[PDB]
This record gives sequence, C-alpha cells and structure tokens, in this order.
Amino acid sequence: ERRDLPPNLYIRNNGYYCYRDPRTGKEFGLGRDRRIAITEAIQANIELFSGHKHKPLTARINSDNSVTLHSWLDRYEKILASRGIKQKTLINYMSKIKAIRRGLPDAPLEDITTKEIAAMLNGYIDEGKAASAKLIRSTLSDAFREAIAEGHITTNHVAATRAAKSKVRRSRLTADEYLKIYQAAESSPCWLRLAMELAVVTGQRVGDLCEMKWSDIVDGYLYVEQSKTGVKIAIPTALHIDALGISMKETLDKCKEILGGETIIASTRREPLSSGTVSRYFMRARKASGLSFEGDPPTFHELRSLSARLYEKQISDKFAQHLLGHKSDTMASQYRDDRGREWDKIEIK
Amino acid sequence: HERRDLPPNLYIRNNGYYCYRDPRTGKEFGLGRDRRIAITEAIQANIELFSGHKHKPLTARINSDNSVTLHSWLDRYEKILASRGIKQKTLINYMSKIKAIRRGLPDAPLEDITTKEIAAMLNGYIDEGKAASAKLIRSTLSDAFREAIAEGHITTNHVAATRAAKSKVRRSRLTADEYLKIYQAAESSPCWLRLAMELAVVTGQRVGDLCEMKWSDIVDGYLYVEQSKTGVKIAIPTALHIDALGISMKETLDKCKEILGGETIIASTRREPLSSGTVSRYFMRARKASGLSFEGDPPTFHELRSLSARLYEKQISDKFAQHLLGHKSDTMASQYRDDRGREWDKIEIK
Amino acid sequence: ERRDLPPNLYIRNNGYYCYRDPRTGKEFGLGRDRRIAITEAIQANIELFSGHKHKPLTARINSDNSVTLHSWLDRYEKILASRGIKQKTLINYMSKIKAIRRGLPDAPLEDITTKEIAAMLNGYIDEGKAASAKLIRSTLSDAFREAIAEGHITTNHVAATRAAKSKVRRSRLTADEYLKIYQAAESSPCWLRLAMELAVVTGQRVGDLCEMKWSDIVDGYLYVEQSKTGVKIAIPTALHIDALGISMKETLDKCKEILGGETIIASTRREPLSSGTVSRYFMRARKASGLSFEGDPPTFHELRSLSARLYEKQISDKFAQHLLGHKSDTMASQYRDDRGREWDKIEIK
Amino acid sequence: HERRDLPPNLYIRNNGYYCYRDPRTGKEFGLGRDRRIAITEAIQANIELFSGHKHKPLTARINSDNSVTLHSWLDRYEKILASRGIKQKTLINYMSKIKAIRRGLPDAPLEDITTKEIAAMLNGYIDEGKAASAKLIRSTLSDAFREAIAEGHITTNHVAATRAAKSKVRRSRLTADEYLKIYQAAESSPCWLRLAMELAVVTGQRVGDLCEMKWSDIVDGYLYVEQSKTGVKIAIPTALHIDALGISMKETLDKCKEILGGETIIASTRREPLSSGTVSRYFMRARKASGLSFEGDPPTFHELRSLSARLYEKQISDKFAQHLLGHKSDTMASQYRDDRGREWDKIEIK
DNA sequence: CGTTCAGCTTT
DNA sequence: TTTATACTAAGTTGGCAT
DNA sequence: ATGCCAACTTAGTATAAAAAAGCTGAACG
DNA sequence: ACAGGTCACTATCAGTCAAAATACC
DNA sequence: GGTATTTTGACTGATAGTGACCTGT
DNA sequence: CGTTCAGCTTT
DNA sequence: TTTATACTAAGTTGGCAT
DNA sequence: ATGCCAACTTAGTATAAAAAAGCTGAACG
DNA sequence: ACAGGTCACTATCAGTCAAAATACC
DNA sequence: GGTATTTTGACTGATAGTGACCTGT
Repeated sequence: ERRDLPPNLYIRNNGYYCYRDPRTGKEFGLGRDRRIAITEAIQANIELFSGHKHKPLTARINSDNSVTLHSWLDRYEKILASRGIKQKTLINYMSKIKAIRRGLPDAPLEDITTKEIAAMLNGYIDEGKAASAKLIRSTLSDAFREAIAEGHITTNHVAATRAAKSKVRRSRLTADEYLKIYQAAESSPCWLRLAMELAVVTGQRVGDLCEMKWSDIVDGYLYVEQSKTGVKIAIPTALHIDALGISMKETLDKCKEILGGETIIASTRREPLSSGTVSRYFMRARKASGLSFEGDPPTFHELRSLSARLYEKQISDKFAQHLLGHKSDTMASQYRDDRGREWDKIEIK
Repeated sequence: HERRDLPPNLYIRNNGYYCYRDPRTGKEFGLGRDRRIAITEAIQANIELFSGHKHKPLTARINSDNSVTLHSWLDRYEKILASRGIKQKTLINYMSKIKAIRRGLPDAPLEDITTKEIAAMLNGYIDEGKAASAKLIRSTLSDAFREAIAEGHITTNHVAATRAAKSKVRRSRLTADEYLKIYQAAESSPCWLRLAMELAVVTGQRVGDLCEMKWSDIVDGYLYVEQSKTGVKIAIPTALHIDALGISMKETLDKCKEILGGETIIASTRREPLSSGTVSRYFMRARKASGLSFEGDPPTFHELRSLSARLYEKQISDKFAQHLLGHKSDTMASQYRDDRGREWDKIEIK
Repeated sequence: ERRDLPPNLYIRNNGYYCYRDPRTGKEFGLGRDRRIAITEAIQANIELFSGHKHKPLTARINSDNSVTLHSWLDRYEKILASRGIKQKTLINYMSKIKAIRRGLPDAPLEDITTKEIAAMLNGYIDEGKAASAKLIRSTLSDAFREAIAEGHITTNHVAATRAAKSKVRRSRLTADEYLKIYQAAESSPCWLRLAMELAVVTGQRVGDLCEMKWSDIVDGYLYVEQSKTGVKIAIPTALHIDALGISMKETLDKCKEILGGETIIASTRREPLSSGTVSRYFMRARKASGLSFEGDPPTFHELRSLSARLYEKQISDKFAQHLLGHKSDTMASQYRDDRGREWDKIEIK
Repeated sequence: HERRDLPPNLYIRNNGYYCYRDPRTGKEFGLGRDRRIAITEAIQANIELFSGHKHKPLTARINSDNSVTLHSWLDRYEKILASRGIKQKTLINYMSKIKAIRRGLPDAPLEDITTKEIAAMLNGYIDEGKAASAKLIRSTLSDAFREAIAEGHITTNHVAATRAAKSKVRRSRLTADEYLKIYQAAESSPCWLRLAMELAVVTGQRVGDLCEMKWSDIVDGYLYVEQSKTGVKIAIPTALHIDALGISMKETLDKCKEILGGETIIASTRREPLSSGTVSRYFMRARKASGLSFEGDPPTFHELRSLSARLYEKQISDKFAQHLLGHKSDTMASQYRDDRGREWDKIEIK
C-alpha cells in the first residue's frame, strides 16, 4: 500500500472508508473524508484499549446533575429507617442492599440497564438461590420506585425483570414423624421434648414460644401477643392433642418442675432460650431420627402446621385458625396445605 | 458580542481553553483546546437544549394558552372547587390543603414545578410525623394539576409519580373500665357531659348527630336520627341497655329531659343546643382529669362509639352493632368492630 | 415616524423589535433584524384575519400519515359491530358517537385536546345531562383506547377528564303509593292494573313481562329467561304479596279471561304490548294519582324494587335475590336501598 | 451531488418548485418557491428526523448491543423457554404461538415492529373468530418482547399497548338426558367407551387421569388419583352412586375388570392402556351418531366432568362436588358448578 | 362556660 | 384452573469465638 | 456445652381516591 | 505553569406598565 | 361627548459573554 | 381400531 | 366511611305520523 | 286510540397473566 | 400554464462475504 | 506444522437526487 490508514479501517473502490469493529466483525461507514475517517478511527481504536469514553457533552450534562446507585442506596437506607418498620425487617432490607452493592456498579441510576440487573438476578438463580433473587429484585425495585418519587430517575428499569419462580422446598411434618423425632430426642436436653410438645399443643411460633413467661398464665389461660404480627390471644391450658397424646396442662407441669425459670421454656441453668437454639436442637434430633424426606427436611416451625392440621381434624377449622391468629383465610387455607404428603380422603358429608 | 465563530453557551478562557456552560445549572464544562471539536459538541448540546432559537410568533399562538403560575392557578382551582357542589366542611378541608401548598411551593410556572420539589415538600410533612396531612396535601395537589391539564396549562401531572405516605392510626381505644373511670372524673364537669357520655355509648351515634337530636325526634319508643355525615336514616328503640356499663336508654333520656330541659336532647346549661366541638373538648378535660395512661394517642369522644359498637357486638350481635352504627354493606363495620390491639382473643374449645 | 413597521410591532430604544399580540396584550421579542421582524409580523397579522397556518413541515408530516377523529369513529363503529354486543347496546353506542360527532371537530386524533373534550362534557353537565356526559366520556375514552391499540394515537387524552358525578334522581316507590296509583288506574285500560300486579308479584323487568307467553307456564311454574341478562328462572304461580293483597295465581286468572292472547299481558285487541307503552300508561296513572315526590317521580321499573323490598320482609333476602336473578350481591344490596324514603327500624335480633 | 445549498430531503422542480420529501413515506411535500424559507423549514424537519448525520463509531458501541431481528430473536426466545422448566405440553402450546408469530410478522428489526402491525395480525385472528388464539398469541408475543428488553435489544414493549381479546366460551353443556342418549348411541362403539363414560361421570376426573388409573390404585375401598394437571392428590371412595343416571362405581369398576382386563382400569381391546385423545374422539363419534343438537359448540368428553359436578352438587353437596373435582380454595369450583345457560332456576318458597 | 379559627388526624 | 403483588417479619442453619 | 453474626428460605398482611368528621390548642368574651 | 471550572459584573435581552395618541360608537 | 385600542418610551428583572480569580497537581 | 401432528379452544 | 371502573343493556318519556 | 324514532337516565356484570388440558380433522398402518 | 406531487431510474451508499495475506501458539 | 485474525476487493440490497411525467384547475 501507500496508506496511513490505521488498523480496523478499510477503504473501498470508490474511496469509501469503513471501520471494522473487530469484536463483531461488522463494519461501519465513515464517508469519503479520509481526514475525518482516520480521526474517528484513531479515537475508536483508543476505546478498544480500555473503554475510556470521549463521552459527549450531552451525556456529561445529564450525568453530573443526576444521582449514583450506591449513593442512592445510602439515601434509601434512610428512607426505610423512617417507614416505621420492625428491626428484623430492617435487618433483612440491609442485607438485600448489601447484595445489591456487590452485584451492581456505582453509576448513574439512569444508566443501570435491565440487562445488568437481570444478569445479577440470574446469578443468584444459577447458584440455586431463587428465593434471594426474588427478594433482591423486590428490594431493588422499591429502591427504584423511591428514586422515582424523589425525581432522580423517571422509569423503573426493574419492573421489566423476570420475577423469579417461588417453589417451596421444605417438607411438611406428619404425626408419625413427629413421634419418631420425639423419641430420638431422648439424648437431647430435657427442654427440647417439652419445647416440642408446647409447640404443637399451642401452635405458636418458636420466637413467641421462647418468650412465654409464667406470669403470662392467668386463671387457666395462656396469654400470648405474637411478636411477628402483634396478634393477642388467650389459650386455655386445657388443650389436648389426642392424636399425639399431648396434654397442654400436663406438659406445663413438667416444664414447671423439670425446667423452672421465669420463662416457660428454660435452659438447664434455668435461663431463657434463644429461638435459634431450639430450632437447632430440633434439627439435630431430626438427623438422629434418620427419617428420609423428599427435598428439604421439615424444621421446628413445621410443628405449627402439624398443630393446625391436627386441631383441624380433632376440633375445627375455626379453632385452628383462631389458635394460630390469622385474620385472613388465605393463610389458614395455606397451613391446611399438605404439600404432597397426604391424600385428601373424600367423605360423603 | 464577539469576534468568534463561537456558538452560544461556549466560552473561551485566557489560555484558549474552551468550555460549555450549561445554562440550567450555570456550571461550565471542560472540552479542551481543539476549537473544531469543542464547537462541534457544543452545537450538538445546543440542539438538545435550546433546539434552534426561533419562534414564529405562530409558536406564540401555541405556548400562549399554556403559561400560568402555581399560585395564579391555585387561585383559579379554588373557584373550580367552589362550583363542585360539596359540603361546606369538605371545601374547608380542601382550602386548607391548598394553603399548605401555597406555603410549601414557589409561585413558579406550573410546567417548571418538579416532582423532586413536590416530594421535598411532601417529605417535609412526613418528617414532622404529619403523614396523614402529607397524603391529603398530595391528593389535592394532584387534583389541581389534573384540572390544569384539562385546561391544557400543562401536559403532565408531576404529582402522579410521587407516592402516598402510608400512616397507621395512632389513637387508642377506650375500654369499659376506662369509660367508668372517666365518667367518675366527670363529676366536676357539667351535667350534660355525663349524659352525653352515656347517650353516646348507648346510641352509638356520631357526636355531631348527638348534639342535634331534638325531643321531637322521639316517637312511639323510637329515636329518629338522620345521620349528617352519610345521610343514613335510622330509628333507635328507646329500650336499649348496655349491660357492662349499666346504662338504660330510657333512664338516661329521662334524666335528660328533667335535668337538661331544652329543645335538644343534649343541651347547654343555658338550656341551648351544644356544639360538637365542646362536647369533645369537655370529654378531653375529663380524660386528663382521670389520669389514665394510654399507648399512642389518647381516646377521644368519638371513641365512645367504638366502645359502643364493641360492647353491643358482644351483648347483642355483630349484626346489631352494624345496624346501630349506620353502615350500609358488610365492609365499614369490620372497622368499628376492630379493637386495634386492646383485646386478648379468648380461645374457646368450640 | 419614519417606519413601515406593520401594526402590532413595536421598536425599542436599542432597536429591539417586538410583536404584540392584541388578544393577550403581551408582547413578543423578534430581534434587531427589522427585515426578519416585519416579515414575521406580516405572517402573524395574516393569522389574525382567519387562523390559516403557515403550518410547519414537521406537523405537516406527522398529520398526513395519522388518522382523523370522525374517520376513526367510522372505523370504531366497525370494531363494536364485532364485539358480539346486543342490538340495544349497539344502539346506545351509536348514539354516544353521534353526540361525539356533533361535539368535536374532524381533526387529527393526536390533536384533540383534553381541554376540548372537557369543554364538550361540561356542555352536557351545564344542560343538566350529567348522565349523558358520563356515558359520552366513556364511549370517547374507549374509542381512544381503540385508536391506541391500532396504533394511531399513543395516549388517551380523555383519561385526564372529569368523570362526572353520578346522582340518581328517580324516587323509589312505597306500597301505599302503589295502592294509590293502582286505584287511579281505574280509567286506564284493563291491562295496566294487571301488568302492575304481575310486575310486583314476579319482580321481572317490563321488557320481560311483556314477552311472557302462556306457553311459558308448565306445571305451576312460570318460566322466564331475562332478555337483559340471559338469566333463566322458574317462578311458582303460588306467590302472594300479603302487603298488597296480590295473588299471582288469581292475577294470572284475571289475565286469562279479561285479556286472552298468546302473551300473558295483552292489548284490548288481544295483541302483545310494547314495553314502552306499558311504561307510558303507568306514568299517566301516576300523574292522575297526583302524588308528590322529591326530585324525579317513580317509574314502572320501580315496581321491581318494591317487589324485592316487599318479598325481603315477607319472605327472605335470598328469595328476593333469586326472584330477581342477581348472581351478584352488589345488585341485591342495591335494590335493598330505600333512597331516603324509609327509616330502617332497628330490631334487637 | 449538486450545485446547491439544498440540504438533504429537499428537491427542486423544473419550474423552481421546492418540496421536502419525507424519507419514511417517500411522499414529498410542497413548500413554495421561496428557497430561503424552503430550506429553513427543511432543516427544522431534518432535525426532527435524522438529527445530524454523524455517529462517532463510539455510537457504534451503543447501537451495537441493540440490533436484532424478530425471527432471529424468536430463535433465541425458544431456547430461553427451553430453560424455563415447564411441562412438555406447556412448551408445546408456546412453541405453537411462536410459530403463529413467525407466519404473522416480518423478520424485521425488533425496534421497527409497530404496535399497528401487531394489532393487524392479532385482528387477523379475531376476525376469523379465533379470538382465543388471539389472546394467547398476544400473550406470548408480549413475553418474547419483554425478554428482548431484558437483553436490552429494545427499550419499549409495543405489545403492551395492545389489548387482549375477550372471548365467551362457546362449548355447550351436557344434560343427564343427553348423556343417556349418547350412551345409547355408544352401542356400536367399543365396550370401553361406555365404561369410560360411566366412570367419568361417577368419578368426576379429567380424561387424562382416567386413562392412567391402574388397578393397583385401588386399596381398601379407595381409588387413589394424583391429578396430572394440578398435582392434587385424592382418594375416591368406591361406593359412590349417581342417582339420576343409575351408575354404581363398584359395579362399573366390576364390569371393567371382567370385560376390559388390563393393567389400567380403562383399557383398549388389545388389553393395553388408552390415549386420552382416543377416549375423547370416540365419544365425539357417539355424539354425532346420537343426532342430538346443541347451541354453540357441541359437548365433549370433558363435559362429562361438569355433568358429574352438577349432579353430585345436587345429590350430595356443593362441598362434595368441589372435593371430588380437586379444587383447592372456594373459587375454581364456582366454575364447574356453573351450567352456562342450560338450567332454569326453580324458585322455592324458602 | 362556651364560641370560632386552624392545623392535624380519622372515619 | 392456578397465580400473580408489595411490603414486612420470621424461621433455618452454617460457622467462628468463648 | 454455648452465644451471637450472616446468607437463605418462609411466613403473614393486604386498595386508593373522594367526602365528611372529629380533636384540640389558642385567643376571646 | 495549567487543566478545570467558579464568580461577580456589565451591556443588552425581552418585556411590562402606565400615560399620550388615536381610533370607534 | 365617552369608551376602547394602539403607539410610545421610561423603567425593570433576567441572561450570556467577560476577564479576574480560586484550586488540586 | 388406534396413533401422532397441528391448530384451536378450555380449564 | 364511601366510592371508584369498564363495559353492556335496559327503562323513561317527548314527539310526529297514522 | 296507537306505533315507532330519539335523546336521557338507570340497571347489571365483573381481573389478567401463566400453566396445562382437552378437541378434533388429517394422514397413516 | 402551474401548483403539487407521483414515479421509475441510475450512481453511489454502506456494508457483507468469502478468499488472500498475514499474524500468533 | 496448524489455527486465528486482519486486508482486500468482488459482489449486492438500499437510498437519495434526478428529470420525465401524471392531474385537478
């Protein structure tokens, strides 16, 4: 040749210049102006080294006014702190944000793409953390909605994302399985078995269980104000689960002598238990039982459903619903769900 | 002014450094020394902003029917509301929210009023814990803007993108024991206060309606009430009796006609009709005087109606409570029936 | 002076030229270029004569591609014809369109303003035809939505309009009033009284009433398939309205002898009646009764509500609801509405 | 090419008439003879269109990750659906709708695909009365577009602005008398058809599940069915009996094991399991052979389940019908319970 | 005692 | 025929530190 | 034995604009 | 010594307003 | 006579170039 | 008799 | 506390024409 | 007497995407 | 006679593609 | 040797000026 043509740039028969993106291999037309052609090509080949943009003035102006992701997330945390949400709730959010920080760059909100967000989320889905994905997506979407209401963005680049599937893996618990575990929990601290009984017979959540004080029992009724919902109920000490042969009263007595503390359930040192701990030992006794389940094993919380289902058949739907504290039927008809374990025997009633 | 091919918005520095100046912010931007490139991008940026510079006075015939100011508009919006045909009280609620807007936003051209600005104001209210207000102000702001859009003074409603602040009712409920206790503190107060309290609980009516019951509204064992708030028309049988508080509607009425003596069932010492505000106010006096303590905001006279509902719900029937209160479907009831965290659900083995 | 300055155009101290709209009185800046200034002013003063635009090329291009209101409405009628709607329904729509044709110009859809639409609607509201306004608005909005789904517009300039108030003026009918009318209907053709009885006792709509054939009564049940809803019911001839002393059976007998035709209700010539006619004579007997009502008087249709309300108290809510054919409770709880006439006596039940 | 200050898109005629030519339509526009004015407006119009002409190959780095074609995309969209983890049948339903799209739209760049075009296709289906299809095709089209937006191949979903066509079910219901009549025509058909018909009515199960009941699914007076469609798991008591049709589940099963003899309760003459399509098909044969006439579309084998539901609803209970069918809440039931205009509501004096 | 204005929260 | 939605508040269980 | 952080999966609860009141500190007679 | 850009400050923009000038019933 | 509508020019809050002037390196 | 493919309508 | 929404299908009653 | 058009006010009925089937004319052995 | 604009038709756009040329492990 | 990535130029479906040429007046 006889050319200064820089690489990537070709000249055609008429003298028409074209660039060739080497990543796509598709070319681009420049014109006949070799001076301008080369010029642009140089600037294009410099972008191939590193991605530093001779960014237009337009974009520059839109950007230096508008707000950055991580910066918005700092602000966002402040918004939540003000929603009047419970501490745990805030803890959860913080977590999702933390994830968002790891997953997305700190660039102009307006410049985070649906594609980018999508990529992150699938990242969670491919590790099998579909749940986390759904939640993260949610949080991000809400952070965006807020970015919108304070007028930093204008549209929600997430509203466009694949809101993950919601398959529930934890297996339900059958009465028999309960018994087998109950037995395996022989070599476990005394409070476990008791915890377990108290749980099924009251149908309260582990959190609330572990906070029940003897001073909450007045005239044969156990007063409970549920931490998660604020529902307030009085449970008659006179309950009985005929199917498992559990008596609330009898069980309350064993707790009184064997456990003795201010809290109905207590440690070997007469001190209150962390709900996690209780959950933990149940798990242990469960492994020690050596039972087999499809997918994920039942957990301590599953005693609630077992309670409800057991009181469903022994007493009534309504009782079960009241004992659990569901103002809504959507929830009650969900604890009534067997999740593939049991066959619904159709009665001619 | 010049000796330059320099397009607008681009200034040259003493060294020959070219920068674009955004006119919206007034902050400038660095380009480099390559005037050819500098101007080039400046033109492109000028196209994004001030596309052109010209406006055929024809374009005057366009942007004309457009230019108006928030306050000059609020002024017009008021008159609109005046023709809407709404009750005096409502209009008052509205006018107030407008006023808040007037003190919260600049009198700029509607078109220039930012979502960001609005939210800023709205958040001002939320941060002072006046969330309730924030909602209503937002609500009204949105309505004004709509109307301006109707008259094509704007194209877009910038309020819409903003969200409504959610706010949990604070006000606490009133338990029978508490009522009794308040009633006791009532002894220093006028005779009518007690009678009002009793009547309020037994009849379950709104204080506004209570204050307007006349003796002529009683016929053949029935107290006729046409509710001022909703237009619901009911007749209450003068035979009711609250068991938990030992109140007799007959007896209470009786005490009323002998002691109070006036054209209205409740009446001032001066034997004249009472304002609903006063009934409330005096009750509030008693409540303080009773020294009770509550979570959140303290119960007010309107809480006597919820107590009423709740007691009747048990003594008689849910169905009854509804009818007494004057609730049309099966929905608004499920609200007065609610005790908002004051009661323990005694589980029966049924 | 020493100027050709055209009218409306002033020159300021620096030599700055301004136009003055004479309708607003606000001025407009042109520049220092007297040649251009005048030029533009001329073109502006010519627009003051008539409104003919030296319309830009931009608008010209957007317009000659896009679609016209009346033209869209012609098309629109075709869309409805295809929705599978009943004839009356179509008749109503046609009407609203006709109104739209009278109310709005035949210009580019994209160029009909919220303001213009608004103006029309208020026009109806000020004549006191609030109802019509609501319906028109509706129709127009739907025509627009359709213009949107076939990609002619992009936004619904109506979604922004004041959807009118919906006050219902027609007064309900009390049993007494029924009686007084029933009596006033002495000098009216025999079929009126009968119509009236049959109506209250069956609770069917006038349309359906006037189409009942003797061949629709099998084994003591009156078979009815309601024209407006397609509901199908069988009414026992054994009904009775104790409050008005009406017997369905007795009434059916009088119709058989005195009226005799294929249709249960018939004219003096033994021929079927147009529902309008029946409505008309009721009205007449109503005037002749000389009763006074607040707002609008009751009409024949109000016998339905009276029927329902009467059967509510005599028999049951459920019966009344079934007899009327309401699958929904929203409707039934609406015929239960007294509309300011009667005081709901609270029973201790 | 020229000797002209003429900007692009503006051509001059032999008389000296200037016109702008819209490049999108290709139709030109008249301006006049005033070249100064002509060009002026042409520039303004050129700014609205092709703002500029330049694209820093930097702008290549932008529009690159953008350009893709409907069919090249449908190709990619397929593979996506393949990873979605859906049942074979579903995927099949989807692939079909894609195919319709492939035959209905040009293989143009996504960005260029108009709402107007889409609707045009969609209306094509509606006008042939295939409304049902129109809905589903629309639905899937929308999903594909979303996915492309996710991969930033487009910015906007042009399907969204389009509406879903509403379509009333045509298919008529099956009355007990009709069933009987069809059963009678069945005599020419295989022995299994009748047995299937009976079993279908008595058990109220989906034909797909019927065909897969094995004799081993019966234990201690109970027929266990895990529904293929929904995963619902039920046990049917082999004691049921439809009164209006004189069917005995025991008897019908009995006839089955003696006559049919195969591993499945219903079985082919060849003593092998039957396809659900065939059961349906043969029923359809009978229906024609019976000579009955109906409004709208004729009843099919799946209509035996509605008959089932309806009869049981009366004979036993609404509650029962639900449980038999396998319906979780209190909602999906209120559908099978519906007779869609086949029955007269006998009014009782209750 | 008891009223009207205002700015907030509740039906 | 089934589910979705937008928040909120847990429960589950692996680890590292006492 | 144990206690507390951290990343994940699961329970729980439900509309939003209009319209109309009701509450209560001030200033006032 | 300089990239990068903030900052007060005039000369003109762009236009409002209230008398003076003048047209219309 | 008596009101309404242009001219006209004094008077005023904005803008956009300007060169002086901060500042992190 | 009985199967799979396809294009439509229904759960 | 009450209402909204998006269609669809009537009923109501004034007139002009038989 | 009446019948049919026309402009108005009132009744009536309710989600929309995913997922999974079921129906039935052809061509085929 | 002309406003207003449609219509086929080249010369170049703008770029794809598959060998030739050449660089990289 | 053996694969991958530039050059290069023949080859191709688009576009935008063009003057000839319809048409309602």
